[PDB]
Amino acid sequence: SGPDEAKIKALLERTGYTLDVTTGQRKYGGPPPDSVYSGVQPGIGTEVFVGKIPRDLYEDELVPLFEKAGPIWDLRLMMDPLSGQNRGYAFITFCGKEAAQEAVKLCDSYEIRPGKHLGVCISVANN
Repeated sequence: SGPDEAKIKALLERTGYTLDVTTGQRKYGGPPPDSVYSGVQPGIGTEVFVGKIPRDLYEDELVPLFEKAGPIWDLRLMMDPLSGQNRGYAFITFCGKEAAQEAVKLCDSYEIRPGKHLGVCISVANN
């Protein structure tokens, strides 16, 4: 297990996004390169929750899929600091509401690995 360093490296060389690893989290972009998006942090309705991510799957797989909805502002893959695998979920901020809704339409139930379907929804606050 663990992310494939070569695959991650080629991803960042292709897209130019930053990738910052902290305890419990991998943050892709946030902000993206301003060539992708200049502007204030995207607001309400622009973030999706992505669940049921296979625990050994990392950004080299997630980013090309969700880029099909639109340009990514940030991707935060939550990590288990004890196992060094991801926690099974991530938050993805897009640059607009329309792209976030497109991520739900395209990627909710997407079979990213055999037998493993993602759950995707607009991330909203509780009450």
